[PDB]
Amino acid sequence: GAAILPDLGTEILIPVCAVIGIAFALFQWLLVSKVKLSAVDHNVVVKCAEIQNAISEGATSFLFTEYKYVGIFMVAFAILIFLFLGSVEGFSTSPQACSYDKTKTCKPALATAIFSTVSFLLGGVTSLVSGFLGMKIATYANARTTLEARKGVGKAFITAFRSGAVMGFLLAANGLLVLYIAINLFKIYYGDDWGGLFEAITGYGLGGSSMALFGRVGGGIYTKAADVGADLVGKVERNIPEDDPRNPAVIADNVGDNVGDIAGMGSDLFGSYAESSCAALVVASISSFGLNHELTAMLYPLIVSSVGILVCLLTTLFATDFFEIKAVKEIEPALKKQLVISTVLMTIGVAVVSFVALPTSFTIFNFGVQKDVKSWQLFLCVAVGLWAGLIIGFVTEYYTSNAYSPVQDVADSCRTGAATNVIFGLALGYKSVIIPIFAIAISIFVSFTFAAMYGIAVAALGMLSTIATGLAIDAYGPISDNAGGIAEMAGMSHRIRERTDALDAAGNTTAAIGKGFAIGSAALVSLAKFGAFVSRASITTVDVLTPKVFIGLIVGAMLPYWFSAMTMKSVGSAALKMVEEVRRQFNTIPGLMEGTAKPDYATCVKISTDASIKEMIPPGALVMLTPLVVGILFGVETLSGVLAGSLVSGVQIAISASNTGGAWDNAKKYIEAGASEHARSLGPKGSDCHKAAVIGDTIGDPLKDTSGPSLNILIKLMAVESLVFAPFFATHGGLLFKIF
Amino acid sequence: GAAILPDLGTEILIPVCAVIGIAFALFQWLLVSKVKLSAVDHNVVVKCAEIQNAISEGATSFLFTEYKYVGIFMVAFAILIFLFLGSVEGFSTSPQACSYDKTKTCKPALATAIFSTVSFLLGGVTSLVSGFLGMKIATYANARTTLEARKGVGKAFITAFRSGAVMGFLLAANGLLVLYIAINLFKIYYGDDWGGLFEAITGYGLGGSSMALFGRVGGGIYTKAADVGADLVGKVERNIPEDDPRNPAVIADNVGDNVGDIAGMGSDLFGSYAESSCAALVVASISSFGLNHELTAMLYPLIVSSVGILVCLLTTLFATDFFEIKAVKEIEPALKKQLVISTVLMTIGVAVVSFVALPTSFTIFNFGVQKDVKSWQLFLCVAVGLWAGLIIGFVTEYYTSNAYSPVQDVADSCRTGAATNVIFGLALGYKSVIIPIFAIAISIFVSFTFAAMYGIAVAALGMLSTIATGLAIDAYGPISDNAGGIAEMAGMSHRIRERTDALDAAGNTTAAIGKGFAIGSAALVSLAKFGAFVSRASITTVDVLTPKVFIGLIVGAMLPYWFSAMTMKSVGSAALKMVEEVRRQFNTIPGLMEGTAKPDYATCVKISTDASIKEMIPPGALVMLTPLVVGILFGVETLSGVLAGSLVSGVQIAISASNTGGAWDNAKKYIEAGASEHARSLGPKGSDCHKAAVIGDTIGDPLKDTSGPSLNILIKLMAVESLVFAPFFATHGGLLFKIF
Ligand SMILES: [K+]
Ligand SMILES: [K+]
Ligand SMILES: [Mg+2]
Ligand SMILES: [Mg+2]
Ligand SMILES: [Mg+2]
Ligand SMILES: [Mg+2]
Ligand SMILES: [Mg+2]
Ligand SMILES: [Mg+2]
Ligand SMILES: [Mg+2]
Ligand SMILES: [Mg+2]
Ligand SMILES: [Mg+2]
Ligand SMILES: [Mg+2]
Repeated sequence: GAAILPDLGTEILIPVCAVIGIAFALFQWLLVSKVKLSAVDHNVVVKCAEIQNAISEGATSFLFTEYKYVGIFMVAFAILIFLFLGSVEGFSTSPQACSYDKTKTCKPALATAIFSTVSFLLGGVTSLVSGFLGMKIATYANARTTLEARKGVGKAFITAFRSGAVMGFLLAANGLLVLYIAINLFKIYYGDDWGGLFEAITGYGLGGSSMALFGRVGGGIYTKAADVGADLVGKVERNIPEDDPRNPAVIADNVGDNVGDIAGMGSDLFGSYAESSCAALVVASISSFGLNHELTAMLYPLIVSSVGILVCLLTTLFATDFFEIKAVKEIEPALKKQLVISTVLMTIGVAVVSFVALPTSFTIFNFGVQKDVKSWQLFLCVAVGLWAGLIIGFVTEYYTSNAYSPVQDVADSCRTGAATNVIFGLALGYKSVIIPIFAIAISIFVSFTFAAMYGIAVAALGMLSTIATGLAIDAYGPISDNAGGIAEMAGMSHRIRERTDALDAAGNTTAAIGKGFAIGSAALVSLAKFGAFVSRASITTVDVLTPKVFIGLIVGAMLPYWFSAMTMKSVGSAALKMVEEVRRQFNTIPGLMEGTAKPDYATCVKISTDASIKEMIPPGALVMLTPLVVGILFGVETLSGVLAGSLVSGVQIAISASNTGGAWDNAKKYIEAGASEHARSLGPKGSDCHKAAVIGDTIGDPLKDTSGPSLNILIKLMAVESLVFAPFFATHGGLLFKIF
Repeated sequence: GAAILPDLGTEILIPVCAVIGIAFALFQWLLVSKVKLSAVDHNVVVKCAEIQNAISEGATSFLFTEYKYVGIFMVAFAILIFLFLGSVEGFSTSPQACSYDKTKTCKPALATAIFSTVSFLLGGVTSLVSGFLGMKIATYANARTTLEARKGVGKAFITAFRSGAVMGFLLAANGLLVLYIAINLFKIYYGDDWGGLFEAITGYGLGGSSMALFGRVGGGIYTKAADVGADLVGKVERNIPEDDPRNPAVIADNVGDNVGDIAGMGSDLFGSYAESSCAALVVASISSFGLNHELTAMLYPLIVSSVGILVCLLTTLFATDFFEIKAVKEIEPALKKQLVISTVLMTIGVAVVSFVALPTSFTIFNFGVQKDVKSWQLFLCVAVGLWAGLIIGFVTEYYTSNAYSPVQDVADSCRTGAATNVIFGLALGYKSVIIPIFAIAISIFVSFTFAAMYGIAVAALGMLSTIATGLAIDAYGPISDNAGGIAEMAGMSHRIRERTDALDAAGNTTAAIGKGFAIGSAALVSLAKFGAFVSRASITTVDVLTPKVFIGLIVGAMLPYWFSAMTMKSVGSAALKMVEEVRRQFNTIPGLMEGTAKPDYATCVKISTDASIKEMIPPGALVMLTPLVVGILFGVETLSGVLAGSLVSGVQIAISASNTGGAWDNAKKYIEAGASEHARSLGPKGSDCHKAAVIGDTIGDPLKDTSGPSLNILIKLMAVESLVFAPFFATHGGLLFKIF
C-alpha cells in the first residue's frame, strides 16, 4: 500500500526542490552579472553593448510578435477543447459512475472538459514563458561571454555554461512547480475522483507542445532565412568574414539564435517534460496508486524530477567550480562529462526514489487488466530510459563532432566539390539513426514488458530526469554562437574569434545531442500516449491487418515528409529573398563593401519576420488538424494507425536531418579552425573546399534547425491531442463509416 | 461455380499470348536491324559503331562479372531454402495433414522444400536473363538511335521506342511463359494438393527479387560513380561538354546506363511481376478456386497478364505507326499517351477477363475464413490498382518534368547557388509523396475490403497489367541517353545533340514514372505477401500495442535508412575516386584537353567495376539476412512488425528520393536546353546557374538510380522471403523468447 516516504513529505519535498532550482538559477544569473558592460579597450566594451542591445531589442521584438499570434491560437483552441469535450455528454452537469469502478460516482464529464481547458491554458502559458525566459538570459549572457573571451576559452566557457544553467534550472523548476500547483488546485475539486483529476491534467502537455510547435517553426524559419542568406552572399560570394558587420543580415542571424535555437528549443523541451510527466500520471490514476489514493507513489514522476534537479545542481559544480578549462580540446569533454556524471548520479538518485516512494508491490493498468508490478521493475523502467539517453548522446557525438572520422571524411569530401560534400552528409545522417533506434527499441521492450504504458511513460521521464543539465549544455551553444557573432561585429582580435569558434563548435555537437534526447524521449512519450488513447477510445485491438488501421499507418508515415516539405520550402524561399536583399545592399550602397558606410539591418529583420510569422501557420495547421480531421471522418481505428505510422516514420527523418545538419556545420568549422595538417590542407577560409563546406552547412541549416527538431514535436503532439479528444472521437467520430 | 472459359481454353490462351508477345518482340528487333552500320556522311557511321562496341563490350563485361557473384549467391541461397524448409517436418518423406485443412492429406513438406528450391532457381535465372536481354537490345539500338537522329526527332524516337518495346514484350511474355510451364510441370506431382503447388511456386517471386536486388545495387553503384565523376570534372571544373570523348569517364558513364538503368531495371520489374502473380496465386489456391480445383479462375492473374500483352501490342502501334512526331514538344505527350491508351483498353480487357474467367460468386480466403466475393468486385480490385498507377504516373510527371512550375522553380533557385537548389529539390521530393501515398492507400482500402489479401495482390497485378508498355517507355530512356552520348563522342553536329537531348529529357520524366509504378505496386505486393506471411506463420493477430510487434515496427522502419546510408556512401566514395582519376588524366596526359592525346577509358571502368561488385554485398546481406535474423531470434510476431514498418517507412524515402533526384536532373536539362526566355536567362551552359544545377543533378544521381529504385526492392523482397520461410520460423524461430 503506502511507501516509506509519507504523503505530506512528498507535498513538501517537491516544491522545496523547485525553489532550490530557482535559487540556484538566480545565484548563477547573479554571478554572471559580475561581468559588467554599458553603451554610455574602453571602446570595445561599448561596441559590444551596442551590438548586444541591437540583438536584445531584435529578439524581444519578434517574440512579442510571435507569441501575440500563438497566444490568439491558444485561446481559440482552448474553446474547441471545451466545446468538443463538453459536447460528449451534451454538457450535462450530472455525475455518473466511475468508469474505473462502477460502484463509485465521479465528477461530471463537463467538469473534466473545463479543467482540461485550464490545464491546457497553463501548459501553453508556461511553454511561452520558458521560451521567453530562455531568450532573456541568452540575450544577457551573449556579450558577457564575448568580454570574458579576452581572458581565454575557459573563462568564456564558464559564463556561457553558467548562463545555460540559468535557463535549465529556471525551466525545470518552473514546469515542475506549475504542474505541482495545478494538481493540488484541481484536487480541491476532484477529491477522490483521481481518474478525472489526471484526465484533466493531460491538457498541460497539450498546451506545452502546442505552443512549442509554433515557437519551433516560427523561430526556426526566422533564424534560418537570415543564416542561409548572410552566409551565402557574405562568405561564398563577397568573400568576407562570417558575421561581418558590413553584412546586413548579421543582426537577424544573431537574433535568430535567440528566437529559434533558444526560445524555440526552450518550449520544445518544456512539452517533452510536460507530456512525459502527464502520461505517467494518467496511467497511474487508474492503477493501484490512483485507485488506493496513495499520493506519494502517485506523484512518483514528480519526485524523480525533484531529485533530478538536485542531482543536476551537484553535477553543474564540476564544470562551474571543480574544473577549469585551459585548452580548446577540453571544452567538449567538459560538456560530455556533464552528461556522464548526471546519468550516474541520477541512477543512484532514482534507486533511492524508487526505494522510498513506491510500495514493493502494486498494480499498473494494462489495457483493462491490473498488471502486477514490483518497485525494482519500475526502477529499471526509468533507468533504461535514463541510460538510453546517454547512449544516444555518445553516438550522436561520434556522428556530429569533428574530433571523429565520420565528420572529418565529410569535410575531406569537399576536396571534390559541394556535390560529394552533400552526398557524404546525407549518407552520414542516415547511418546515424541506427544505434539510437536500437536504444529506443530496447528501451521500449524493457519498459513495456515490465509496466505497460506506465513503464514507457516513466522511461521517457527517465530520459529527461537530468533535464536541467541537458538544457544547460544545449543553451550553452547558441550563447557561444552569439558571443563570436558579437566578437566579429565589434572588430575584436582574431584571437577572440578563435576561442569563441571553439566554444561554438562545442555547442554544435551538444545542439545535436539535445536533439537526440528530444527525439528519443518523444518516441517514448508518444508510444505511452498512443496506448493510453487506445483505452480511452474504447478500442479493443489495434490490428495492423485491418483496412482502417493500415491506411492510417501508411498515411501517418507520410505526414513527417509533408511537414518537412513545408518547412524546407519556407526557409528555401525566405533565404532567396534574403540573398537578393543582401546582394542589393552590397551592389547599391556606396561605401558598404569598404566599411565606410552602414548597412540596413532592419530590412533583413523584416524579411525573416514576415516569413516566419506567415509560414508557421500551415505546418502548425497540418499537425493540429490531423487528429481532428482523421478522428471525425475516419474514426479512432484509423487514427491509431496514423499515430503509429508517424512515430515509426517521423523518428527516422528527425534523427537523420538533425545529424546531417550538424555534420555539415562542424565539417565547416573543422576547415575554418585549421587545427591539424589535414584541416589546414583543406583551408584556408575562402578556398574552394571551404566554400563546399559552407554550401553543405547551409543546406543543413533548415534540416537541423527547422524540419529536424520540429518533427519530434509533431510526433509527441498528435498523441496528446488524440488522447485528449478521445472521448469525442469514440462517440462522435468516424462519420464516413456511418453515413455509409 | 465454373467460368464461361473452359480450362482447356485457358491452357491454350496463355502460352499463345506469350508467343504472340515473343513474336512481336522478334518482329520489332528485326525492323530495328534495318538500320545498318559496322566498324569497317559515312566516316561518322564507322566512328559510331566503334563507340557502340566499346560500350557493348564493357556492358557485357560487367554483367558477367556481376552475375558470376549473383549466381553463386543464388546457388548458396537455394540450399538454405531446401535445408530450412526441409527441417520443418524433420525431413520426413511421408505425407501429413494439410496446413489449411487438417481433415485432408497433403504432399510431404520435404517435397515442397524441393519445389520451392526449384522455383527459386527458376526465378533467379529468369531474372538475370531479363537484365541481360535488356542490356543486349539497349546496347544494340543505342547507336541506331544516334544515326536515325539525322532524320528528325520523330524517326530517332521510333527506333528508341521500338527497341524499348522489344525489351518490354520480351520480359513480359517470357516471365509469364516460364511461370505457366512451372505451374503445369509442378501440377504433375502435386495432383489435388494445389495448396502445396502454389506454395512451392512462390519461390519464383523470391528468385526474381533476390537477383534483382544485386543487379540494381551493383549496376547502380557502377553507373553513378561514373556519372558523378565525369560530370563534375567535365562540366563543373574543366568547362568541357557533357559526354566529351576527352573525359575518361564517358565510357563507364554510358556503359553504366545499360548496366544499371536497363539491366538492374529489367530484373526489378520482373520481380515485381512475379511476386504479384504469385501472391495472387497462393491466396487463390486456398480459396474456393483452388479448393474446388477450378483451373481457369485459379489462373486469373495469368489471364490478365495475357490480355495485357495483346493490349500493349495494340497500344504500342499507336506511337510506332498511326501517329507521328514533328515537334520536340510532342515527345513527352506521345509517351504519356501510351499509358493512357493501354490503361483505357486494359480496363475493357479486364472487364472481359473478369466476365468470362470467373464465377459470379466465389469465396476468398480471409484469415481462416472463406469470404463471399462477387466477380465484379474482383474487377474493381485489379481496376483500382490499374488506375492508381496512372494517377501515380501523372503526379510523378508534375513534380519531375520541366514543363511545370515545381521543376522550373527548382531551376530558378539556381540563381542563388547550389545550396538553394538542393533545399528546393529536397522539399519538392518530400512534397511529391503526398498524392501517391493517397493513391496507394485508396487502392489498399478498396481492394482489402472486397477480397482481402487476394484483392490487394490482384490490385498489384492490376498496376502491372500493362508491364510491356511500361517497360517499353521506360527502357526508351536509357536508349536515348546512350544515343546522345554516342553523338557527342562521335563528334557529330550540334543539330543532332539537341534532338537526342529532347529524347533524353523525355526519357528522364519517363524514368521517374517507371519509378512510381514500381514503388506503388511494391507497396501493394508487399502488403499481400505480408498478409500471406501472417496466415502461414499461424499468427492470430498482429497487434501493434505488444512489445514484440512494436520493436519489430520501429526497427523495421529504420531499415530503409540503414540501406540508404550504405548505397549513398558507396556512390559517394566511388565518385570521389572517379573525380580524382579524371583530374589525374587531365593534369598528367599532355594534349588530352587539346584533343591530340587519348585517355585511359579502362581505368574508369575499373574504378566502377571494383566499387559496385565489392559494395553491393552489404546492402544485399542486410535485406536477405533480416528476415532470417529476426525470424530465427525474435519470432514471427516481431518479423510481422519489421514487415509493417519497413513497408510504411521505406515507401516514403523511396518516392521522395527518386523524385528529388529526377527533378534536379530535369532542372539542369531545362537550363541546358534554353528553349524559353526563363531557361535562356539561367544559361548559357557554363554559367553559375547551370553549374549550381549540375551540383544538384549529381547529388540526385545516386538518390534516383542507386538508393531510390532499389528501396522498392528491399520492401517486396523482405516480405516474400518471410512468407517462404514462414513454416520454418513458426516452428523453429523465436529463439531468444525460448531460452529465457
Ligand atoms: K549550435
Ligand atoms: K534516363
Ligand atoms: Mg551559418
Ligand atoms: Mg546561427
Ligand atoms: Mg552562428
Ligand atoms: Mg552553430
Ligand atoms: Mg547555421
Ligand atoms: Mg550525367
Ligand atoms: Mg546516365
Ligand atoms: Mg547521359
Ligand atoms: Mg537522363
Ligand atoms: Mg545522371
